Amino acid sequence: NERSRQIDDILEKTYYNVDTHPAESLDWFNVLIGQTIQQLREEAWKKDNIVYSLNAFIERKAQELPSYLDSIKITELDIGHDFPIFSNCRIQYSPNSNGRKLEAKIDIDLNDRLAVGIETRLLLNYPKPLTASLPINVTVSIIRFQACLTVSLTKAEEFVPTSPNDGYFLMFSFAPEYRMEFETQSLIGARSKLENIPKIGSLVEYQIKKWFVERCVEPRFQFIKLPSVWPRSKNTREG
Amino acid sequence: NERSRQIDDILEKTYYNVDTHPAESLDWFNVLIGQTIQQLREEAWKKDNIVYSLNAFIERKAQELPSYLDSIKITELDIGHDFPIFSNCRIQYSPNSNGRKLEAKIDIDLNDRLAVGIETRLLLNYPKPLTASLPINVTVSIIRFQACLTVSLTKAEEFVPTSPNDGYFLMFSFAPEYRMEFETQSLIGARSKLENIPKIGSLVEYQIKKWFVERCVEPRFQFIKLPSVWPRSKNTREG
Ligand SMILES: CCCCCCCCCCCCCCCCCC(=O)OC[C@H](COP(=O)(O)O)OC(=O)CCCCCCCCCCCCCCCCC
Ligand SMILES: CCCCCCCCCCCCCCCCCC(=O)OC[C@H](COP(=O)(O)O)OC(=O)CCCCCCCCCCCCCCCCC
Repeated sequence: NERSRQIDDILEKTYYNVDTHPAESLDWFNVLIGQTIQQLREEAWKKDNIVYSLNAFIERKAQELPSYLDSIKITELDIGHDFPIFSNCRIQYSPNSNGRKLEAKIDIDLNDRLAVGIETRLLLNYPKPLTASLPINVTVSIIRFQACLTVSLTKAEEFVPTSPNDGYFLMFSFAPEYRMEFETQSLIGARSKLENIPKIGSLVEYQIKKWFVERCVEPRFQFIKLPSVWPRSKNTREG
Repeated sequence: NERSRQIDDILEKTYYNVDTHPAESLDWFNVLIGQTIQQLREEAWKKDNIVYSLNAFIERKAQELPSYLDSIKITELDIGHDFPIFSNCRIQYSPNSNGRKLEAKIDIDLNDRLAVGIETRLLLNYPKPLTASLPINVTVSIIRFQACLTVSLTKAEEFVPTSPNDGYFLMFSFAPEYRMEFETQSLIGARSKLENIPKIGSLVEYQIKKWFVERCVEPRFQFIKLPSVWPRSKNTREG
């Protein structure tokens, strides 16, 4: 009926005008997340675990591989050396729930080199039909990711899973107008003028953007189940 | 050896001086958490689930029940109508890891009434030994909780569980100098001058503080295992 009045209670009791209130810097979060990301990156063996799974993804998606190509395979992978900057955090009425729900809008900007080495073979018809050409390693890269991210912690039941719950979730999503800049080149440098190098670059860019839009871009949300932060002794540690 | 230099990389790349940098307001977080807390409170049946578990706790702790008491039992329970305000968020070198780890120090202030109704019986020796007196309902309350909270997201392995892992955790803890103000009274109001009403109040205050210090207060941390926020289709929803 009129939950929203209940909804304001929140705003009034947390000193958030929600219009007048200025945006907030979020820098401490940049730092904590940066710390976990550097931890994540310092496990060297991890990249192999990642490359294995990315090749699993490609195997599952093999039928979507263009006809001129015999095979694609990730051989090397760069996870970068820079961190994602979150900024400009605004609370707004989620657009649009008729004031039922509150969400945070956040700016995100990542300037780094993330790269994949891709061993590539062509599907030729000479001398025999269905001949796999000699391999050629192509490095494909992302060099900037800028986006806007709405976040909230809800119970769901207002949102239905697309392709195959009780509890509380982190709901997040990106506005469809995101910037994701790619860059493409041969591994060798004498191979740089080969015909299919940009073809590969654009394939990969396409797929990555498609994966992304299918999972995180409005009107699609990620719904990630949260644990209780209630103090329990089985979670107690010291040092 | 000198990871810390690796540690600075973070600070330099996230524009955090860590000394000069000012504290940050955190209000959006107050709002999101307030939203989940109001959601948590709008399930009416939930309080019964809570009271059941609190009576389970008391059953487990029954041997610690003072001699003059026959039995204690929670009958009613108030979860409050106000929200916890987080503020003043500083990033600091965790004290002290020799610069290895970074944590956030946060102020927290809750002004609310949280209450429990406790049906209480005395253990008497007249007429017979081990006689349970008539019951009396005592309401015990917390009316302010002010504390300082260090938080970080680590991998552990530097911290060992006290009383009965691989992955990444939310680590949080409170400084030992916390404010937790209690208040105590009879349910009826003609029963207000009964001898054992403050005795009960102080028992409950003691136990609650003890539970708290045993779980969240330095040098003890809560270590809560986090899920991957990596976009996977089994987590994708829409509306
Ligand atoms: C004076 C009475 C005040 C009212 C206290 C309850 C109302 C507020 C607390 C919310 C409901 C508490 C029970 C919810 C948890 C499910 C039941 C359960 O687990 O009990 C078994 C649990 C034992 O499980 P075990 O630890 O695994 O052995 O026992 C308790 O949790 C007893 C809790 C005593 C009352 C808590 C006092 C609340 C202090 C408020 C400030 C604390 C900040 C802590 C930070 C939280 C976020 C970081
Ligand atoms: C051009 C090449 C750029 C390099 C791309 C990888 C380097 C950065 C990504 C980090 C490592 C990626 C794999 C880690 C996940 C484990 C493997 C896996 O799950 O694959 C199976 C997974 C399929 O699992 P399913 O969704 O359950 O079917 O497939 C993928 O995840 C493919 C990912 C394509 C490459 C991602 C492009 C990175 C964009 C960076 C900005 C995206 C922001 C997203 C927000 C994150 C935090 C909120």
